[PDB]
Amino acid sequence: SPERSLLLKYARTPTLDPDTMHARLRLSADRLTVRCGLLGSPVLRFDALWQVLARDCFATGRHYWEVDVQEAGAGWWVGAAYASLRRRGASAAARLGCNRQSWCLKRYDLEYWAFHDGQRSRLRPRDDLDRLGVFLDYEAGVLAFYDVTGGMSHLHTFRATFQEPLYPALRLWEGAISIPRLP
Repeated sequence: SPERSLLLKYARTPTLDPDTMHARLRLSADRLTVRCGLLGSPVLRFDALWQVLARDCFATGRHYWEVDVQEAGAGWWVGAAYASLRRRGASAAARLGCNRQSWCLKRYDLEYWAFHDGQRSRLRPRDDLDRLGVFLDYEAGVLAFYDVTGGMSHLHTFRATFQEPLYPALRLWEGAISIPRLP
């Protein structure tokens, strides 16, 4: 894929931050796979939503990472958020994509959605997404998502002026999400 090769010129492999992740979640030893444990159970740590943030954030320039939702079952949220995203409670200020501070794509059962700050946008991908590609252009204010499987097909592009650095960000309903290692 020349387009995938083009994206991969900015490849990132964002390790996840275990200090942030909800107590019900578990992180693999390489900090690249997050999964729901059987058993649930703190200041930085999400109180009530099954969310986790990456360790590293992005303040400038272009970046590309991928997110693999093939073991993630019927529900997931994949996106990016400022560090200012609230961690306590399940209010909109804490939920990924429900506020000024974060953007995400979400799958609920058969449905796919793009979320940002009261803006909502339904997606109609051809087949269930297995692999997502997230392309961030900080200067251009562009946060683009691709169906990696299925030919780098474009899913949705957010446009904003980013005020703070962005962290790759997830929310789990079930199963596992992994960050693939990129070139």
